[PDB]
Amino acid sequence: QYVRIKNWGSGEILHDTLHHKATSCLGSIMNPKSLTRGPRDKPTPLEELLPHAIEFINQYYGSFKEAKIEEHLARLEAVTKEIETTGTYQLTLDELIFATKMAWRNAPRCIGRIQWSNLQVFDARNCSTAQEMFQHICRHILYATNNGNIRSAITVFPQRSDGKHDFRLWNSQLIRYAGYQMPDGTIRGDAATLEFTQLCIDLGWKPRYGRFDVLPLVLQADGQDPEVFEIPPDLVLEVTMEHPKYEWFQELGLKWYALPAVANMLLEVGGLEFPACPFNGWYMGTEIGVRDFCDTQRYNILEEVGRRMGLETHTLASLWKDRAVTEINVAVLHSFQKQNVTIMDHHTASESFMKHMQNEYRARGGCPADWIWLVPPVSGSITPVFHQEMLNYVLSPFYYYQIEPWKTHIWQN
Amino acid sequence: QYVRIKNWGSGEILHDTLHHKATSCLGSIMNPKSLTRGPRDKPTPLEELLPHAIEFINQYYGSFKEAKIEEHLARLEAVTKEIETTGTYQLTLDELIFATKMAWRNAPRCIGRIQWSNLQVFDARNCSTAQEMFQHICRHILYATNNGNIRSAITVFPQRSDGKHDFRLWNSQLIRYAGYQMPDGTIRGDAATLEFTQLCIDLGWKPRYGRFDVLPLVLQADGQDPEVFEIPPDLVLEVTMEHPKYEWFQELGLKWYALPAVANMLLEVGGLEFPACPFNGWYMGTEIGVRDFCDTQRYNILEEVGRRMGLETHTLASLWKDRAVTEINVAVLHSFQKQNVTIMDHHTASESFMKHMQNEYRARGGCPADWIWLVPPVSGSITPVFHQEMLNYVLSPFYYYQIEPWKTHIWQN
Ligand code: HEM
Ligand code: HEM
Ligand SMILES: C[C@H](O)[C@H](O)[C@H]1CNc2nc(N)[nH]c(=O)c2N1
Ligand SMILES: C[C@H](O)[C@H](O)[C@H]1CNc2nc(N)[nH]c(=O)c2N1
Ligand SMILES: O=[N+]([O-])c1cccc2c(Br)n[nH]c12
Ligand SMILES: O=[N+]([O-])c1cccc2c(Br)n[nH]c12
Repeated sequence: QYVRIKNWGSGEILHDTLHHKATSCLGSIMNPKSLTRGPRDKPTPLEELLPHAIEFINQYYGSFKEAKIEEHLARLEAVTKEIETTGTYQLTLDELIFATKMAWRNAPRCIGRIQWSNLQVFDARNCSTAQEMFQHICRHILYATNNGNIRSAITVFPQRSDGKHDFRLWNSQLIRYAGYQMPDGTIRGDAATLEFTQLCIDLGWKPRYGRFDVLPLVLQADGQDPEVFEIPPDLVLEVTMEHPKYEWFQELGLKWYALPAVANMLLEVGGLEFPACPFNGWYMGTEIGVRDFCDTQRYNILEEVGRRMGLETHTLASLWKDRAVTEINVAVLHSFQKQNVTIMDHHTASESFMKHMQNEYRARGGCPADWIWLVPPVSGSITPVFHQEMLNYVLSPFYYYQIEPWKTHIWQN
Repeated sequence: QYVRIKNWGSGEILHDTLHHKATSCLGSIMNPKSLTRGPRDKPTPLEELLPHAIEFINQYYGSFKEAKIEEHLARLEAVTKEIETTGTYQLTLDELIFATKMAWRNAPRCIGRIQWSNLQVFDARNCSTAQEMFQHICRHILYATNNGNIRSAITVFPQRSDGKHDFRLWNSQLIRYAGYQMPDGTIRGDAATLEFTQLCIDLGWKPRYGRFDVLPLVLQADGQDPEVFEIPPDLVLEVTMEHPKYEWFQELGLKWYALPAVANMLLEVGGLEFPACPFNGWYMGTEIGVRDFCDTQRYNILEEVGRRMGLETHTLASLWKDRAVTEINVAVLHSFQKQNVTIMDHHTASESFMKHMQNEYRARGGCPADWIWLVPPVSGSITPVFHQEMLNYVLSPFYYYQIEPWKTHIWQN
């Protein structure tokens, strides 16, 4: 019938029926196969493609306020013919737009989903070369940034045909800092991008050997070898970190790019797969302040900010780590707000998601949600999301992870 | 072969093989059936009991440094005879001790598991009346408290025979505060214990209508009706909350009991079930400071502590909630330390668990772990546990949840 869901903070109860439409214990696995859509060397079998296509065409037309039956049946016929005569089909622009938003709506790990219907779509399915890709990605970055007034957008490249002509971005994110394995045993920049920074070098990128060196776009088009392209500095907007009280904070010489843009995910819709569809929204403070700046595998600036504050950084029970991390978060929020760059704190983000969740249950009886990702990296139980029981399931359309390109790519020269 | 586990903070990899011995997507469900062992009206079927018994007897003897084969085979024979002639069997004291520690060792939701081998066991299997139960529980509380130098202990009551003579504690925890639905629409005390506080009243308990009113032990013995017993105040040690800087903190008039003792769980071992086996360890600061004091469904003192600090408690982006919660945590840790009562901060707890996890993988190739519970309610990613991929599975011996007694109990008079 349905699965009962309870919120322990407010006591509210919800009835999840949406999970019945799911596709298919692995507790806290980061990249499980269930969330990964790998490569192919052959086209999608027709017996599989068609049911998926029809099911999507039904979902699309069944989403209008007032149904348009005539067009619905006609699209059903045309789609079938297209598959019969070409082996695959082309989505109409409206269907693609609808698909990108739904896939976002169905992202279990996204806290910003209340914004799902507000997405700019850049149709780059006609694209054919890396240079054209690069031009599209620049247009994206420029539009999305909007001089600090960040706008959510997505750029869709040509769908996978036989799997040997995949368009792919080798970058994890569009804008991302380089990480170098410095001489003195240390690490410079972003330690998370170590292996990738090297790959860029192995392809002719000039390592400016620093701290906040924006890495280059590594683009693969039509299954061909990846080409390195440096991002025009004018396009990369950054925020300089300043604390509203600790003047010594700017002495840390920290900053971060204002554009969070996922670049390596695959968009699945109606049997079709889009191995290249970079998308972005805006930042949530804790991502920068807590994960980027404080993870030990990242910038790891925690102890340092502790000392400058004069905390007993040698006694854990003093809760010094709790103290520093909050000041860093305050810095981030203050800096973005001052420099007129869109930012959202985790508390406001949570309430926003909660409101969204409630809208989703009223609108379609469910909201796929991954508690482990939806709960902020700090002040967990202080946010409403923590007390909300959730159901994690994979719907369609959906944004899947992909196997890293350098592991499967067959080189030409 | 095995499941690969990775820690994203340190990069370490672990191979989980222990999950193969497990008994048997529900994301963040609080009380799932997989963790609940319900009631019975008939004895455990022999075809089921015996394999479970033999398997436990093998585990027990197979845990010694140097095996004692002779005794092992003899116990196997005797156990079989006992089941053949009585329909069930009695654990030896050593086996029970071993079982209680293993079940703790196998508690996926416990962060304090590094202490698993340090458990005092009180054999109360000979118990037969509520008065005797009450006396045992008092001896427990007194021993465990040890005048602030908290000691981990467990008291085992008679095992379930036919399910119609179950020994059960109706209390969630041994020491717990009452919650009253005051006149003025508000709530007094602990809002979590509302329904239960009433039940105590419906059984003759005198509602002292306050804030920190220690509730009474509601004991069910031999399947008979529950009897109410007030806990001797001298036994209940408490800590008064004091901030080392904000002198106005004591004006809040807050405190908390120093003894965290789970009272409603069922111990499962070798086919046998113990519906009454209260146990305790020591507190982890955030439990009191964050959950008990700050959950909106609990004491909800967050805004109040914010005001006293002079924070913009009307602007979420100011991160005022993050500020208050940390001071409360500092208060708790400071108070317990000052009053010489055992307490542990969440940072030290995490490192402790991490060390434990590593010992467990080296010792037996696994450690059942529930990430959702193991990660502190604040400073999530700041703790090592957050970056540790985990596997959640149910082993045996194990501590299960039970269906609340008032929902299934058949009243006599
Ligand atoms: C408008 C503001 C948005 C905010 C504040 C937001 C925030 C976030 C956050 C905090 C995460 C977790 C990231 C991490 O920890 O690695 C996330 C994940 C995700 N978001 Fe959103 N998001 C927004 C817009 C979008 C858009 C426009 C899309 C897609 C059309 C999207 C798709 C996703 C997906 C697929 C993930 C998973 C990424 C992964 O698994 O690594 N988000 N987002
Ligand atoms: C020595 C110190 C110990 C510490 C610091 C510790 C701490 C904790 C914490 C923080 C939780 C989560 C509680 C909650 O959020 O409701 C927990 C759960 C648990 N602990 Fe430990 N524990 C300790 C000892 C013990 C002992 C001695 C046992 C049993 C023999 C035990 C059994 C469990 C079980 C079964 C749970 C799950 C409770 C539930 O699901 O509601 N703990 N413990
Ligand atoms: C091991 C664990 O799954 C991993 O470290 C997580 C957990 N929660 C997360 N939540 C978010 N938002 N982002 C993340 O990267 C992670 N990583
Ligand atoms: C909904 C969610 O499962 C619930 O609120 C949780 C999550 N994490 C927890 N973790 C601990 N330690 N204790 C808890 O009570 C909970 N409750
Ligand atoms: O805001 N964030 O922290 C954040 C993190 C990771 C991916 C995205 C996207 Br797409 N929008 N916002 C994001
Ligand atoms: O320390 N704690 O926060 C805590 C919470 C809940 C149950 C227990 C036990 Br048993 N020991 N410590 C506990």
